[PDB]
Amino acid sequence: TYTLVWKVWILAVTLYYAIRIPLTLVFPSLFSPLLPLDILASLALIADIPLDLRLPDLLAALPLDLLVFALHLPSPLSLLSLVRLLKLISVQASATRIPALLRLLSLVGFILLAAHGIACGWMSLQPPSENPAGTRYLSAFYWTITTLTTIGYGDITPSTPTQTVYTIVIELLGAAMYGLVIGNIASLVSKLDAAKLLHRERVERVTAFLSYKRISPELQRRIIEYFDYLWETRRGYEEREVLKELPHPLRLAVAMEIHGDVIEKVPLFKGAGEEFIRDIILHLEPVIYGPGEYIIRAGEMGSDVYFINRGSVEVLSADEKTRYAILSEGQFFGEMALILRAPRTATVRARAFCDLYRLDKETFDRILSRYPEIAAQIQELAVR
Amino acid sequence: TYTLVWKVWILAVTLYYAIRIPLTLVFPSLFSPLLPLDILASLALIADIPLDLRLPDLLAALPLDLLVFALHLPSPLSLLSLVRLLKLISVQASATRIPALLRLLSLVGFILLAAHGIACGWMSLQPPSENPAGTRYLSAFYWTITTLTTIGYGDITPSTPTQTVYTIVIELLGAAMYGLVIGNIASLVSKLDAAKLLHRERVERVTAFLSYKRISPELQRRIIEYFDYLWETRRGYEEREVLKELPHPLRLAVAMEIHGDVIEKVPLFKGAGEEFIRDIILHLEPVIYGPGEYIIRAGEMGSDVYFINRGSVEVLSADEKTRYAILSEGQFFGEMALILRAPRTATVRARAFCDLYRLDKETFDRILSRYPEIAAQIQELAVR
Amino acid sequence: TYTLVWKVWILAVTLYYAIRIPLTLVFPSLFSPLLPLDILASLALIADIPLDLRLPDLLAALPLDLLVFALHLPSPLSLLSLVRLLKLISVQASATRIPALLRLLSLVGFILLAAHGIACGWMSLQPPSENPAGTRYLSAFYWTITTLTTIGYGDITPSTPTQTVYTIVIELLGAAMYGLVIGNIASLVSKLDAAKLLHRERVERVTAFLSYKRISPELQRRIIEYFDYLWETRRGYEEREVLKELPHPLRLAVAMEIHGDVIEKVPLFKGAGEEFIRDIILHLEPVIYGPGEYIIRAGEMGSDVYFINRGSVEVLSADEKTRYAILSEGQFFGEMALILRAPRTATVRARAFCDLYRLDKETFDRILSRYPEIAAQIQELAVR
Amino acid sequence: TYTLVWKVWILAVTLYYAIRIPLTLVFPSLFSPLLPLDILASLALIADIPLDLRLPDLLAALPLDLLVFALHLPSPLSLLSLVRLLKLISVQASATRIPALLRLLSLVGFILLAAHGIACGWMSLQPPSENPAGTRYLSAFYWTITTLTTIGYGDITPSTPTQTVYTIVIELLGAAMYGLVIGNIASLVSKLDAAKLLHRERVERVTAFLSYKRISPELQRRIIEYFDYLWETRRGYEEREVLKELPHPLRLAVAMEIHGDVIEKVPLFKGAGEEFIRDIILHLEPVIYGPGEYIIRAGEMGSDVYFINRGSVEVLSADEKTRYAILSEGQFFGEMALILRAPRTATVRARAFCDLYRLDKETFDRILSRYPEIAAQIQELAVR
Ligand SMILES: Nc1ncnc2c1ncn2[C@@H]1O[C@@H]2COP(=O)(O)O[C@H]2[C@H]1O
Ligand SMILES: Nc1ncnc2c1ncn2[C@@H]1O[C@@H]2COP(=O)(O)O[C@H]2[C@H]1O
Ligand SMILES: Nc1ncnc2c1ncn2[C@@H]1O[C@@H]2COP(=O)(O)O[C@H]2[C@H]1O
Ligand SMILES: Nc1ncnc2c1ncn2[C@@H]1O[C@@H]2COP(=O)(O)O[C@H]2[C@H]1O
Repeated sequence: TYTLVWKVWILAVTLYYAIRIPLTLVFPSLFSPLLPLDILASLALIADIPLDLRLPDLLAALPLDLLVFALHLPSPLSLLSLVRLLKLISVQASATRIPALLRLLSLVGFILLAAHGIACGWMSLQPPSENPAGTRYLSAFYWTITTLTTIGYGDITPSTPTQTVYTIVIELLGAAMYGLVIGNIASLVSKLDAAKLLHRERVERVTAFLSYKRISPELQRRIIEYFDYLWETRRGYEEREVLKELPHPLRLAVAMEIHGDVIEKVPLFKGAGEEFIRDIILHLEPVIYGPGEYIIRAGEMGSDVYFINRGSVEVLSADEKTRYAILSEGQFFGEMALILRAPRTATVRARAFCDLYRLDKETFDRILSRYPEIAAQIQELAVR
Repeated sequence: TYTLVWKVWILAVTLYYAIRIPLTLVFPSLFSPLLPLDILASLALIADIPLDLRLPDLLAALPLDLLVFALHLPSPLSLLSLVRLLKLISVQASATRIPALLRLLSLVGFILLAAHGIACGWMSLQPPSENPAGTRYLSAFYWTITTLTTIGYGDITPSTPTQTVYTIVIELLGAAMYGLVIGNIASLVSKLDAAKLLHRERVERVTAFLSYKRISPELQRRIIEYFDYLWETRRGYEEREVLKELPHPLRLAVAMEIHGDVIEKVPLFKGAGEEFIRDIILHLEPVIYGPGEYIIRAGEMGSDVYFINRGSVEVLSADEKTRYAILSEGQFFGEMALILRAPRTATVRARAFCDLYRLDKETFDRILSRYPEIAAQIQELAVR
Repeated sequence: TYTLVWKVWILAVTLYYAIRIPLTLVFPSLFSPLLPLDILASLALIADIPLDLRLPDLLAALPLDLLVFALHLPSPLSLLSLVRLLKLISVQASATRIPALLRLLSLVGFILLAAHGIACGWMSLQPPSENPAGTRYLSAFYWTITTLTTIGYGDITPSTPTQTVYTIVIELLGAAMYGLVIGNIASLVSKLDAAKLLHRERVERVTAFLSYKRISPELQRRIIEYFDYLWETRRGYEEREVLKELPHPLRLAVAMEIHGDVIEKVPLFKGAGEEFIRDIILHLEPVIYGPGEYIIRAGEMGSDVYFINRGSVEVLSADEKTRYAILSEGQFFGEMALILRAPRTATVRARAFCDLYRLDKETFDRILSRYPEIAAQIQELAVR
Repeated sequence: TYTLVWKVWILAVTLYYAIRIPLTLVFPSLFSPLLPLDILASLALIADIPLDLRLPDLLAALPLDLLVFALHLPSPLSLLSLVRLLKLISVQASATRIPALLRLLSLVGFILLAAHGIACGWMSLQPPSENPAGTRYLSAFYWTITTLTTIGYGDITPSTPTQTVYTIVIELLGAAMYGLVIGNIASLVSKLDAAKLLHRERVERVTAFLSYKRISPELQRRIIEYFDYLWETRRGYEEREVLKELPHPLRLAVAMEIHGDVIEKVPLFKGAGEEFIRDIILHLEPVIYGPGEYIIRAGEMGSDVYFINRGSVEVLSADEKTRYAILSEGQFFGEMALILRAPRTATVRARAFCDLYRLDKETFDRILSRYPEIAAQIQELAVR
């Protein structure tokens, strides 16, 4: 769009004023050559009220400048020129509508602008000396960053009672600002990148107690390695415990957008209409299995239907001998447990860290009854 | 009322003593013209015990003043005059019975009062010099705020062993107070305005993981925009997960007070007695639907009765053609699913971010059986 | 007992050594008159190993003293005399087996002892001057508390390269200790008195959102006043949500100890055996009702039996007229709903913030069937 | 393995460069005798790219050294020699793949290396003086640790405008680093050893409220002593509330590995196949009972089967007289409640803090029906 360029340009204009207006307060030698750059900035700043898509904007937009330094408006009553900086609140509020920027750019940039302003103010109540403005500005900012950040050298100290009063309030405000921002950043880096901080402690607690006990090396592996698979394939995250709070039509939408891998590639899941993909993809619950891991033994009960998405798993006999075959992508098994109401003849292991989807049984038999075509689709692969 | 004026006036009196009594300790030149303002303050402070609707009040109310400085009661035994400031505990406790004031006014104001008192105390053990009291007070407060806030210039340093002992304990206590208050405020601004801090992180976690995955732009919208609707219409808040802990008669009262919009404007909900509004307004569960969002397809099961409060939704045929009509405020639909025990003929979308109330079915059929009049009221709109 | 006196006396002995041994290192003028007080302390410290009801105790108990300063054991090899202070670990561990003391006395006392020790150490590598030991000790502790607490005056600075090396490590260690303890206390006062901090925020969140909405003044009261009743009678606390984690025999024991008020004062609950008081006092669930609050209307269903412990409640007719009677302490009602299987004729309000116990119905009818005597006890008051 | 030695040697090489390269920048007198030790380090650093099991490694591996100081490559363009230290990111990332090291060695070691580097840099923009390099290095590091750790002596101050500019940015960066690391460590020690910190507060809350009430001394004991048994035998930990998040095959594996004590030592649990130990060891729920604690009275209902692992419990009559016998390790009781469908004749107490396993009943009767052999194994001990 084009309006973001307008926001960044008005931001630049407000920074221009925040750097220049205190300098013009201290140095009346300015504002004489800058009048074109001042009138353009003033017209830009006054041409912003009606763009809604208001007190600070109205207070800053009144043309108090071009008069403060022209009519020369003596110093005790010229301190009302600072009301032009109240656009800081508006721009900080709008900076959210554009932890990297909430408490980072709104804090260190504010600290720098405030430091510049207060160094210029501390420059103002000094006796008129004979030194270059640049080196005096560096010295003033040096003293300012010394007392604002709580260092305390003391090579520059107040001498007049009015400067001693000013240094009381600047000491208080600066050590408040320093402590505030530093404590905020310290409490925020303990929240920054909250995925590695929360998840790694999730691993720490479990690991800690299982290593308080003693566990075999071939079970020490696959524990830290299941956390590694959940750290690399899933990046420290289970899914369902975080997706309850998202609404029911929103679990429908997010789940049909995300679980696009399992559906419309196996002949069961392609061409299966639409009331499935809303009804069952929320019930589509994934699990992860490691290498050489058993699920069923010979003839157990409650053997739900196993939908393999990717990965190859061998099927063998009840014993280790007489290799049957390989089952791989694009197919499924596990179905003649409930449709045939019969005990089972199957043995399963896994080659590697395989992903397999495990859905419940009562909803399965509830929904297959409402659909002759796809229960028949199950049925030919059941019978042949 | 009038008693709050009495609390603020006694607060002013205690501040008056906290500022003045150390000054009279250091400067015996006072207390001579202030005797009217001292007797009125003393009578006001002693006329507060019986107003219950007690150790600090009794200890402060004893007339030790008007004698400490009259009989002149030499300095080592005059330090018991400080027992009059123990009303600080009482006023700080009562300040709750009147995070903007719990750890803000009880901390910075306490810091300022303590700073004044300890600067006056540090003034006390100085050699008698020849300087104005005002500039010496500013210098003493300057050194105090220098060492209390941990800056460390060093232009003013102790010289006598007794002053070196006093500066040990004031250094310890001041750096304790500084660290305490600054760490408290730093940990409190991470709790201050806890709605934007908690909710924005609620958005952050979800957004973070859904953007760790990749989601379509027309589904990137309505996610952040559902959070925007929950941030502007609801201000970052779901309702039921926070209202369990409120008691059952209190969910009755709060819910009948709050959900006054849905009831007594549709002819179902007006004139419907009272045992409804207690029985069902807790079961009145709201949901939000975005533009162009489906709910039902053609003839599904379990189509509960839809109560639309505000907003207009179109009804069309099973296909996109042959526009039926507009359904809008003041009415309802969704009813012939359970009363007629029949499949459905309806298609629904939404124009915008519409609010719709979704209540359960088993309680509905439980309560409609106990009420002939209002099930009949449902029935004419069902039949005609 | 007597052994706690022994622990406090050995604690005093360890403090005696921690204060005195560095002084004897710096000042060899000591240890000459203190030999009785040294031999008694040594015999007390060596007579502590066998009292189990061990490395630091054994390392401290070896008689290296009485030889370090007698044979004079030149200074570079005399630094092993500090191994006697390792009883600090043992006493800090035992201080739990005796937030007011876990991170308070183990931190500020440790800071003070460490400060004393390191000030004496900084005294050790100084050129031999001619000043009183007291004022030099105050000056050394002054510099120490200046650099340990990060103040930085600079009136005392290192001059020799070895003192510059020592001040590097003491600066590092002292600013580590200062930051550690101050951040710990700042994070602990945000946990200190965790009942007012957790509960008041519990009130804050609810109050905040109900005042984000608008609620009537006669419902603004009884909300904050129900929190006041839960803050004064219960002190910010519900009961059952915290007593699940306590085990089942332990809910039996704690509940029969605590709920001694409701039982054995009404004729139902006295003389009722024992298998009740274990079976039902966990199911004894309390609720609180405010003034003038309705529960039932005329003839509703599911009117469980109401056990009033204390407080008087009026019973009136279905309308406001024809006052029936007062029901008060020592009795109960609510019973002919389930035993007679009949609709109800009752109206109830409450005079004030009354406490009433509400138990479930299925367990009630399960247990009354196993007990003829007490269901009969219910029965006469039901029938007469 | 051998590759960890390679990582520690390359770590030593990177530390060698981080200490030496700034010194060679400041002191061109080096690099002349070190050429063998420089060529070996360079060949080691360039022989690390292909060992995957990449921008910093490639940028550091380019042979910019051996030319920077040979061709003498004048000072303003020689600052690109610092790009060799970017292996810090790689080694800090790999330090996790090898709270004692996450935010401890990555922070204090980084602080020390940064301090050395910035002290050498501050040495660089000094006028050429005539002092030994060692004492000047100590003085520079002294000033650096003074301003980096926010102490502020002031014996060494900048004089040139360029040094004043450098001290502005080093003051800012150093007080940022100091505050960051110290606040991080302060917030981490409140998380460090999170077992004693979390559990002791678990004890604190309960103890606090039960001591807000008043509880008998023989019930004050066994409360703190049940927490002591859970603190010494279990180390502040219940089991099931933390093992839900571990997956179902993983509760199978972890539970069969951990609960190896109860199984295969009583004749019930040995030789019982395998589908038990997966089916019931997750349902194997442990409880702890203290001395002299009742469970059943005479003839109650729902007396599940009691599996005693270790400890001896007496059985007596319904009254205190006529001692029956001792029941001890290797056996079980509690079985004729459900198999015989009969009321009970038993009384039980406990000698000490005994561990007993309590499993549910519906799964027990569900699984015993599928197993004739082991229900018969139950049956002979039931009948004889
Ligand atoms: N001849 C065969 N060789 C290998 N696998 C088979 C064979 N016949 C059937 N199967 C699969 O083995 C599975 C075991 O029973 P299921 O119900 O899981 O579904 C079964 C089929 O998918
Ligand atoms: N002729 C019509 N045109 C538009 N809407 C209708 C018409 N007749 C009924 N409806 C509504 O359409 C809804 C679809 O079925 P419901 O049970 O939800 O309730 C129905 C009625 O409220
Ligand atoms: N004559 C009466 N006057 C006042 N209260 C009564 C009278 N008779 C019965 N009650 C009580 O009124 C209660 C209303 O029905 P309950 O089942 O709650 O138990 C009833 C009795 O305890
Ligand atoms: N003669 C006996 N002396 C002691 N204990 C017995 C005797 N006979 C049975 N028991 C045990 O007492 C227990 C009480 O009933 P249970 O069903 O718990 O299982 C019973 C047996 O294990």
